[PDB]
Amino acid sequence: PIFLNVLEAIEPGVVCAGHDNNQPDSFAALLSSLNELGERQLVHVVKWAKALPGFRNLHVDDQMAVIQYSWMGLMVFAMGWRSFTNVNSRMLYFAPDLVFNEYRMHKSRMYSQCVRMRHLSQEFGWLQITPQEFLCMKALLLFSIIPVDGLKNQKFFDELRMNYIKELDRIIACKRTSCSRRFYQLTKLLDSVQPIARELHQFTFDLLIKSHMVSVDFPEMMAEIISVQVPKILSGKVKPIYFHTQ
Ligand SMILES: CC[C@]1(O)CC[C@H]2[C@@H]3CCC4=CC(=O)CCC4=C3C=C[C@@]21CC
Repeated sequence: PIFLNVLEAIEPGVVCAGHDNNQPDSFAALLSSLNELGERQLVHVVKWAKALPGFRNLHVDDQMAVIQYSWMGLMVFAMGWRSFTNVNSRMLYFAPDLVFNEYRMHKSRMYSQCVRMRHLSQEFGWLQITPQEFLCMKALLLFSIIPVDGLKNQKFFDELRMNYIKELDRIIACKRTSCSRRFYQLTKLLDSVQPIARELHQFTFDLLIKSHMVSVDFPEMMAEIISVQVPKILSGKVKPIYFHTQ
């Protein structure tokens, strides 16, 4: 299984937020630790993406673009998996040093968004998602959001996305109507990530705009992305690719 061998080999290790778990929880400190973790994760998502099979087939500009547009969804999806494996989805395992209990969901003022993320985490349990299905789904998620008017070289992208869908189907058939109900389940789960990412895009965008006054810090790399790429998505210029009607 050359494909799966590669996916495990390139999977990022643990990433820490650097949070002070000794301080009392507060809005500014929690959101500032999440933003720092987001910057750290982004660095890892780029190295991970660039090591994926066939990634260099994409035009150089298209490579960074798909990474910037899918960053949020990719973070949420992997965070949902970590929460599942580490705490059976009972809390949101953003990092070993930044685990959100219900009190933190509330103090971060991201309660409703955390509910949606924890629900996603529970679905890894309900559907009995295997670590290999998770790896394949997460790679495909990178190729699931594009400009309405297309990429610099859309044909290379369409071929790469087609191959990752086929690999997902393959890992399925290896042990299998059954396959079909399974492919249906996994594609529905992939789609469900998009609305969650859209809520988080709205939330981080609104926070960036008022960040001067709510004392929340945004590292340079993302503030760039949040003010330049995220608005393209929120204004409908860049849209997710759904398997099913929405
Ligand atoms: C105020 C936190 C916030 O801006 C809002 C939503 C946050 C997302 C939520 C999803 C996520 C999952 C992770 O495993 C790492 C960090 C991570 C974020 C960091 C900062 C963000 C996005 C850049």
